[PDB]
Amino acid sequence: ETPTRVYAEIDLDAVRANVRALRARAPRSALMAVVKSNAYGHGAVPCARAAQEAGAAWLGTATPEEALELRAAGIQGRIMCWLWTPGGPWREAIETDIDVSVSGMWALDEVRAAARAAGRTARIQLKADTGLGRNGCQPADWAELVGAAVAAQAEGTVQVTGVWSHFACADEPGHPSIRLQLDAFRDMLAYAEKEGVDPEVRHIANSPATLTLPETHFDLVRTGLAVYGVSPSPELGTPAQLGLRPAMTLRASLALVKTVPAGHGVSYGHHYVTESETHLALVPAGYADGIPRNASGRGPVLVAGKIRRAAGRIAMDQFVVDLGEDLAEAGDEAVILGDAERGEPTAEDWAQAAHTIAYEIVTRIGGRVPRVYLGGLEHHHH
Amino acid sequence: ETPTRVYAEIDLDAVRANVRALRARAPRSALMAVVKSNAYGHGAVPCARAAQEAGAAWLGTATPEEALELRAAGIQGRIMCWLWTPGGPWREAIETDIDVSVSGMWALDEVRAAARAAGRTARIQLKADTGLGRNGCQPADWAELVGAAVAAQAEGTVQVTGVWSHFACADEPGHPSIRLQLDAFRDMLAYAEKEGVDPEVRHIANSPATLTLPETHFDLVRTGLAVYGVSPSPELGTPAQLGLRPAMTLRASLALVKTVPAGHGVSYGHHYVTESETHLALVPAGYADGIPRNASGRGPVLVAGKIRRAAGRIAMDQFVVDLGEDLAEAGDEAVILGDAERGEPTAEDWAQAAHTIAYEIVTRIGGRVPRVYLGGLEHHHH
Ligand SMILES: *Cc1c(COP(=O)(O)O)cnc(C)c1O
Ligand SMILES: *Cc1c(COP(=O)(O)O)cnc(C)c1O
Repeated sequence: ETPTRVYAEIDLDAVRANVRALRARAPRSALMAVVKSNAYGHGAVPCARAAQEAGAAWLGTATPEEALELRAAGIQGRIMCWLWTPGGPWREAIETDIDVSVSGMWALDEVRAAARAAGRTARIQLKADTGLGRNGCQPADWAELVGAAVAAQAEGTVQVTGVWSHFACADEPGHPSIRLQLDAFRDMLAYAEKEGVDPEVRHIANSPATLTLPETHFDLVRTGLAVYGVSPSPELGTPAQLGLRPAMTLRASLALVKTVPAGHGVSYGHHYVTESETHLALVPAGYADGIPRNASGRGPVLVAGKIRRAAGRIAMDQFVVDLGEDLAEAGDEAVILGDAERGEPTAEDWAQAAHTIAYEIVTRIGGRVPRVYLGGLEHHHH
Repeated sequence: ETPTRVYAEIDLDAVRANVRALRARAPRSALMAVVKSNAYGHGAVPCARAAQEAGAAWLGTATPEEALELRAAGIQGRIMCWLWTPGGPWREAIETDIDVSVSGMWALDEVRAAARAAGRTARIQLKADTGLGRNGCQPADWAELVGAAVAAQAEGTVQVTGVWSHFACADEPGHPSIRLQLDAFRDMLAYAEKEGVDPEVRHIANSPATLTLPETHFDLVRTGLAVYGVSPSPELGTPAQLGLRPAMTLRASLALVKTVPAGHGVSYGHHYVTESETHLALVPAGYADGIPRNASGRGPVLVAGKIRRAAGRIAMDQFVVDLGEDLAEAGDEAVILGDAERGEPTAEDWAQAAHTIAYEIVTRIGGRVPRVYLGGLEHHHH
């Protein structure tokens, strides 16, 4: 009933509260909850269901499989996926009524042929590369793509339901690239409208833009991270300041507590040495579980009413902590990350420790780690 | 039938060849194939089956669940797990005939009580903390533990089948700690034997020790990493020099190829800027898939017959590469890691790029990534 090694407790109520907090931030726009990568490590279906119930009108995933998984779980409503490769399940996605993004001619031709076999009109969204340089259509190819799209629409094969883009530095407030991208978007959106595209939705904002630039809202805001109670960056503030509540709490049970003499080496490479006769504790969770190895010696953990730092190298499935004089016993609970409001270490605390960003921390929590759900409605977790 | 985004191809024949290569390294000792953490990211059951067939007499996992999963898949033979927490499935493991490690009195008492309910004798192995400072019994507590064990044996509740330890710096050839640990092991092993313990197996070596110190072989060698064709460290040499063959090859299909002008920013933070009008390619695999974000700008990838470096920041599910003048098209295959013998980038190549160790690279490949099996016997993959 309760994992005895390490587990992730997901508060579905924090999720519902967050999308409401976020919906109030962009009152004029609709909210798309991005649940890609297993809902950033929190569990795709349960979180998708919870977000929807709290007001999310759109669901967004990266791959078709992720979107199809949502459908197979009986989730209804608008869903969109944008990461496609030649040969993907165009037919299956069209038949399940999922909005697919198009960034190249190759994509448009595969969806057109698939809409035929399916015998239905595919809802496509044109992505413009306004400067990120990742996916999307470059300005110099936009004209051609927009034309091919309105033509495919005429043939009744597809129907352009949206025009969108994505920011590269929205998490860095006041970055010059932000404005440059927004203008490029406006100008590219305009050209599409004049040439014949009448989209249902116009969107470009992610979590950081949604929280900072209301001029980026438009018809839809694509919020991923903020929905799970984690702030895109310390620059924007803490989840507390943003009015967000962390949904994930990673817990582990101590596997051992013992006394060691001064001068004793701890873990691989012996990068840590006891300063005196002290009590060492073994946390049974390592990098294969999602604890970044790069956080060796820095990672914060709450054990015996005090924050402890990872003693030495973090291993594949465990790492040790120095309890100093304090005492604890095997089976005692240790909190690796949770709510700063409860005096626990947080996702950002670990991002700093591992020299990375909070995004990677929560998302990289291993499948080996069981998830336990609280809050939301009973049928949300299944 | 074939993943169109990103997938891991596991050569089961490389696995069989490796355990044979390794068995020849320690002719006098028995080989335990460590398949913990989903066989270091290669797939626990298929790899466990293959290794066994090639000569592995023992199977080793960290958690009871991992070991129980092996049993539930019909795998027969000796299995051992060492990472336990109070409340674990002692009974279930005893009933499935799995050797459990004991490092504290608390563990001994839980197994004794469980052997009663089970109505059988539990095969336990005493772990000595010879200097690693992780799990195991500290020298100052050894006497007491050994006594409690021989007493529990008398009561017919348990049966000490082994005495073992683990190295902290065996991957660093000529490290002083290695010898110090080996001597501590010999002396601790002796005391156990005199006091009444007659073990089936005596072991302390991991992959690096097995390949370097034949005096650490004893009755059993616990080889994990080397079994998958990856070398514990560049110091020990390359898989080629060690006579090992890499079992994993990570492949991805290009999702887009487009032309961008000079001075264009690429990915989040705009940490990369095109030097000239060039061709950018989008690799649909990111850190949520196991591509370390810390390898941003350094990660090697084979595309269009040439090694390319990750252009800018690596995202959650994708990253871009600069093809310069070369040309490729969506759907073209890119190799992220494979066999250095085939001119492909390797696990170590990525460890360097991400400032980590090859161990973390293969093990952290996401569950989102499908595994495809080749070689071995047809029933191996199921
Ligand atoms: C992941 C993603 C989002 C959501 O970003 P957050 O910063 O997590 O809110 C939005 N749009 C696209 C294209 C994405 O890939
Ligand atoms: C993982 C592990 C091994 C195997 O180590 P490799 O270096 O991968 O061969 C051996 N013993 C213990 C206790 C382990 O945890």
